Amino acid sequence: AKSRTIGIIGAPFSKGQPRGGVEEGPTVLRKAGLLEKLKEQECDVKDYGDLPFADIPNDSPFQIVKNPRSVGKASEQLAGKVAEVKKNGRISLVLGGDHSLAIGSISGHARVHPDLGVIWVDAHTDINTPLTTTSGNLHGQPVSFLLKELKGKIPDVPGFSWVTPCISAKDIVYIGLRDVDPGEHYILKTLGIKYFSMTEVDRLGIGKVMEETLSYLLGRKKRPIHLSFDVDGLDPSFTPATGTPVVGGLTYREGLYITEEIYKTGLLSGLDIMEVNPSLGKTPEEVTRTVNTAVAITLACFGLAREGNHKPIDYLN
Amino acid sequence: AKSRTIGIIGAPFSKGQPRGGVEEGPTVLRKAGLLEKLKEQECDVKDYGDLPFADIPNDSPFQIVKNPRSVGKASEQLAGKVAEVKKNGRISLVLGGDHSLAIGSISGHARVHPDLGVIWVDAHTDINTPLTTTSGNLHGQPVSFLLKELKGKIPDVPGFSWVTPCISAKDIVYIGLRDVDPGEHYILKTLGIKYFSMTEVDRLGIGKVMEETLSYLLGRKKRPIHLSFDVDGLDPSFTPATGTPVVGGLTYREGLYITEEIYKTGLLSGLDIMEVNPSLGKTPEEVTRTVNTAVAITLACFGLAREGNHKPIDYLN
Amino acid sequence: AKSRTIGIIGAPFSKGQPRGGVEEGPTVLRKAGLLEKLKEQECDVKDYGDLPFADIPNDSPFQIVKNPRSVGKASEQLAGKVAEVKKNGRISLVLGGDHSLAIGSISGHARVHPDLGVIWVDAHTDINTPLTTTSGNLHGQPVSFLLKELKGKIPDVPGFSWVTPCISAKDIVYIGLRDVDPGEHYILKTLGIKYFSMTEVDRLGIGKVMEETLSYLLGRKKRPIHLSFDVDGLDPSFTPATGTPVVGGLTYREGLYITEEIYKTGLLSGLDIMEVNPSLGKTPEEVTRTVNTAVAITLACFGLAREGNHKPIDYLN
Ligand SMILES: O=C(O)C1(CN2C[C@H](CN3CCC(CCS(=O)(=O)c4ccc(F)cc4)CC3)[C@@H](c3cccc(F)c3)C2)CCCC1
Ligand SMILES: O=C(O)C1(CN2C[C@H](CN3CCC(CCS(=O)(=O)c4ccc(F)cc4)CC3)[C@@H](c3cccc(F)c3)C2)CCCC1
Ligand SMILES: O=C(O)C1(CN2C[C@H](CN3CCC(CCS(=O)(=O)c4ccc(F)cc4)CC3)[C@@H](c3cccc(F)c3)C2)CCCC1
Ligand SMILES: [Mn+2]
Ligand SMILES: [Mn+2]
Ligand SMILES: [Mn+2]
Ligand SMILES: [Mn+2]
Ligand SMILES: [Mn+2]
Ligand SMILES: [Mn+2]
Repeated sequence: AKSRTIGIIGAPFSKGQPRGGVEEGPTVLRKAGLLEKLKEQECDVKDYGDLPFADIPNDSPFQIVKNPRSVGKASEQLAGKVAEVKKNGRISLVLGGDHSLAIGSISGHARVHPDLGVIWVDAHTDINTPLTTTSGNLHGQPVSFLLKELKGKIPDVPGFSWVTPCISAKDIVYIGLRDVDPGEHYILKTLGIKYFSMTEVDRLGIGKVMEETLSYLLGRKKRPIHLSFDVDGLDPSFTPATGTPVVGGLTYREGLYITEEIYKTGLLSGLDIMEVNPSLGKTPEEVTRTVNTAVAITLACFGLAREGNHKPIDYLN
Repeated sequence: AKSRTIGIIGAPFSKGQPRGGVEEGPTVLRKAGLLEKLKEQECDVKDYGDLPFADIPNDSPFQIVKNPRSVGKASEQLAGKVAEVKKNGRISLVLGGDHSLAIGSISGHARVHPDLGVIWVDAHTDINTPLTTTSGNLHGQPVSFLLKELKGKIPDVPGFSWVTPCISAKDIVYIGLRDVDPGEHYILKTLGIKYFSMTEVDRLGIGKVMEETLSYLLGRKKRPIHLSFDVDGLDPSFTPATGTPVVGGLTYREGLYITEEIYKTGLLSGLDIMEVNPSLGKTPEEVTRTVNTAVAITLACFGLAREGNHKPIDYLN
Repeated sequence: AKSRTIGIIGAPFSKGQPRGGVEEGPTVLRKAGLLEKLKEQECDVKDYGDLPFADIPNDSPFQIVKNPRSVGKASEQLAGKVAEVKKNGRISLVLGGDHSLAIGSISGHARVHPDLGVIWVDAHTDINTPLTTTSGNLHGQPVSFLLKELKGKIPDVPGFSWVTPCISAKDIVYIGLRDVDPGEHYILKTLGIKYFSMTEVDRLGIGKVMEETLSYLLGRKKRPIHLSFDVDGLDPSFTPATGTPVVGGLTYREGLYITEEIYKTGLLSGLDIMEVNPSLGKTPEEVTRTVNTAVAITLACFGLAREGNHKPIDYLN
């Protein structure tokens, strides 16, 4: 099946944020048995390995924006890799690494399918511009670089001249929001982006959130879907080993519902599994808990259903 | 009152599964004061005691199916006892013991009430046949022995000759499914059984789940309800002292919501409280958490309401 | 804005209940940065300080009712301070303290705004009379002293002659009930008070619960809202440092949802944050979790939103 044909890209990159260890995300996700578990689920899985992100020593800040040439290059190289996987007729599965890699993931995916819709699962909007940012971390800015409506608001940042905005504000849905910067909230409301913060999930229930998200993106016409999943989207009781955890997040069941509903569309075309940082567990079990939840979210993206699964064979004879 | 008139049956049996200690379930539920608490809730309680299960020597497996004669005999004795309690106009309350016992519990109940409707609360379907099973554990096959649609599809297993299928595929509703084998999923779809897996619970909310469940079974006219409750139906954060725990289960709130709604119909006729394993707590608190939850569940089946309860007197006088 | 104009009142009182330490509630809430966080959120914060509760020796019990004179005087003092805060055009914010103080807080609020409607967030109804109580603790009786319908059912208790019932049975909505005494349940049902016990919250979801509460209180016409928040309304996994924790409570997310919806009406006029007991946390982390949750609850009442907030300036300019 097209929805079960995968191209794995490891992107061990941490310089979009300050905490070391997120670069081990591809390693810990593979060691958890992701490839084997995917193959046991009737998936055709090709592993493109981990991208080498050669050191860029001498990468001074652009204003408060840290490591820009390193972040820019990593995303530029990932865009080329994602485009190759997309050309090979596979669902690009990016194992991060920090969320700044979404710049490259979505840009690369958009080169092959320019009509893609984005579902962004995260505690954060990640829509700061290099000028609205207060943390100066590029993993909090990927969405600003990608939006057509923000053209003329993105300054000339070293390492990013290759970027052209590919998604319109109307082609993205956020799910999970609970830690939005003032500057980010201004952008979000002014651009009229469709979002379901934790308030909307509490109000509507995840059932209605998915119904509305999939109608908003696919109601006009069936188009490819890019799911960009930041593990901090789930509550820290499920994915504690992450850089910026925020209280009162999506439950384990809610994360599974999102991905089960996205799978069922048969339109998943690109997936990012980001922000798993195995050096940030408070204990060894918090790390295994984080990686297992990330694996479980991923398997549901490729067909694993809680109601059960069977092959097209007669089990009674 | 009929809905508060009970016959307690201890069923200290474990040989339907490989983990020892589930036979101690009737002991710890009794120790927690289940009987006294029910009597304090205006219930008429008659205790039929704990069934003696004789150790069957040379109980050789049937193909990969472990302990067949032991599981078949325990269910045979339990069917006779449930039928006796049912004949005395009481709600049979089986304290397990592993879920293979539901063969005896439901068969016995159907001998007095053949028009009964089953509600199965569990992470599992337990509908494997001796031929579709992969674990070979009989606590994962009771539904197959009971279904009229699977007559001719169940082999002649030693100890099960007394079994007569007593329920149709249309007479059962599952709630809480999240760990269903491919053969079980195939049976579940091909027979068109009604189920609310964790996916349906997330989509609908337990309110709509219970509305639809009760309308599906009762819509035609009032009929007896058999609730077969496996504590692993609830999330391991509420019932960790169980043999087969599965992540992402029904919350403590949802478990209470199911049972409070069933009580309200006034049609509860048979109840199974299964799979409590006090030797499977990682800490003594995990055992008490499990036992207290299983008691709360049972109390709600017989009238205990979170909004409160009052004796029919004037409290303001 | 008026919905962001606050009058802080500390109420270090514990004699409404038998567990020491709840008088330290205004201290830890202050130490947590409450005032500073409200100011950061564009709030006009005036601190009216901590009320002085003078010791009353030889305060013999009325029948089984403990410390009556102490409770009576504390509420009497609070009523005058809340009435003063209300006349100065500010939302009253009472930092508790045990819930008996609600007598004082609501009576004082009603002196300036008689048409007020109450939303009572708690696991308990706190509607026992001095005659129906079984514990003898006045923190479980505030609602009965405030109700016009129970006028004639409240005996003459030492310290309470100043009390005039200011609310009808129709002007109050309960949210979170799950430990109601038989006497309270009789009161709740006979007076026909509107309530959302955990059962109703499970049935409908917090979204519908809030739509239902507000339509019931504000339907007829716009009126001032008094939110009396007992931290034990939320589950003990979120607010463990409380005197009367009850399992299966409101989630952290439901807590925030209730308060975000109350803020949006723009009609909040009185608030009580009660039963924070920093001496009851099993660990230092259990105290900080209860405190941080209580602080988060308070900020949402004054406009802190999970989708984000921004100032009326152009962030892109
Ligand atoms: O642009 C970005 O970088 C992002 C947006 N961030 C938001 C952050 C503000 N935000 C306030 C609330 C805080 C409390 C969260 S909590 O859930 O109460 C908690 C507390 C302690 C704990 F151990 C665990 C959890 C968490 C931090 C803010 C920032 C962070 C750091 C320097 C700074 F000047 C500005 C910008 C997008 C990409 C990542 C972050
Ligand atoms: O028929 C049966 O026996 C039943 C059905 N199936 C289920 C089981 C497959 N099933 C996958 C998911 C596993 C749980 C994953 S987890 O939730 O992440 C987890 C992990 C570790 C932990 F400590 C706690 C929780 C539990 C195992 C399958 C089986 C079990 C054993 C031998 C075997 F060859 C085949 C049988 C019906 C009655 C009971 C079981
Ligand atoms: O009026 C009042 O004072 C209030 C009403 N209370 C109710 C209390 C009965 N109530 C039953 C359910 C119990 C089980 C709760 S549990 O979640 O299972 C639990 C168990 C153990 C644990 F460590 C923590 C939590 C907790 C106690 C009852 C009482 C308390 C004390 C003497 C007495 F004779 C009668 C009156 C209103 C204001 C506060 C209390
Ligand atoms: Mn994030
Ligand atoms: Mn992110
Ligand atoms: Mn079972
Ligand atoms: Mn089970
Ligand atoms: Mn209270
Ligand atoms: Mn309370």
